[PDB]
Amino acid sequence: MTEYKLVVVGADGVGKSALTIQLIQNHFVDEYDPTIEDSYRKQVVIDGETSLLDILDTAGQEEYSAMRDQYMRTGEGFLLVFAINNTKSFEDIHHYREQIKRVKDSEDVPMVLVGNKSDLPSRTVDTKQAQDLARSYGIPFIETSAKTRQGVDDAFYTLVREIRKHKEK
Ligand SMILES: CN1CCC[C@H]1COc1nc(N2C[C@H]3CC[C@@H](C2)N3)c2cnc(-c3cc(O)cc4ccccc34)c(F)c2n1
Ligand SMILES: CN1CCC[C@H]1COc1nc(N2C[C@H]3CC[C@@H](C2)N3)c2cnc(-c3cc(O)cc4ccccc34)c(F)c2n1
Ligand SMILES: Nc1nc2c(ncn2[C@@H]2O[C@H](COP(=O)(O)OP(=O)(O)O)[C@@H](O)[C@H]2O)c(=O)[nH]1
Ligand SMILES: [Mg+2]
Repeated sequence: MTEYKLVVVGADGVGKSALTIQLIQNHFVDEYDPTIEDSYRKQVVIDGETSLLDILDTAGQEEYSAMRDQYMRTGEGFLLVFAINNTKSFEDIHHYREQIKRVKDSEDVPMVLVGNKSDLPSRTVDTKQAQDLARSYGIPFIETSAKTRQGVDDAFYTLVREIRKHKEK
């Protein structure tokens, strides 16, 4: 009966929707509407536990209404997504992590840093940069390609494992 509320955050264009749709539908959607914030639930078995993952794929205007703080605060774990070919997207990770900490009122929120578009040759964020950042935050780092599905399950399932560890602290 276990359910996990997950939220996928990060800059426009990093592949949040492509990652979400790989998990939900098992294919690469090349051009999912860039403006649309939507959610999807999927039943999975992770380490033998049947789970319902209820995933919010964020999008749309930058706004900070009380309603948005309220529903964002119900997230139990967050994927911090950047793209390895886009330094600006990596530089935005700090902001998303701070907004999560702000609404959850905690220094300890389950998160995973996700470096997407790992299939692309035009790398401008080194793996070491991402590892150093994740280490500084105390969280895992997972390299993904929504295009090929590399790492997708690992990113979501690692986030579930982080939530489990948080629950038992
Ligand atoms: C100049 N900007 C500040 C530096 C980085 C840059 C963009 O920042 C930014 N952009 C957004 N959008 C615009 C683009 C990018 C992604 C989506 C949505 N399309 C955000 C939307 N909601 C939230 C948020 C609102 C909230 O009430 C509570 C939150 C809790 C956790 C995480 C996010 C929350 C944000 F922080 C956004 N930040
Ligand atoms: C501009 N928006 C599009 C039209 C509506 C407007 C607001 O959007 C919006 N409002 C809500 N309200 C619930 C509470 C708090 C404020 C109001 C409205 N009463 C959401 C609730 N849950 C989720 C969600 C669903 C889900 O399946 C998985 C989630 C995982 C983590 C966090 C939230 C999740 C959402 F996305 C909500 N979004
Ligand atoms: N090569 C490559 N392209 C990707 C990958 N993920 C997303 N894209 C492309 O990057 C663009 C933005 O993806 P989208 O899922 O809309 O990003 P979002 O704005 O974060 O939801 C689209 O053109 C996608 O096809 C990936 O892992 N590899
Ligand atoms: Mg999207």
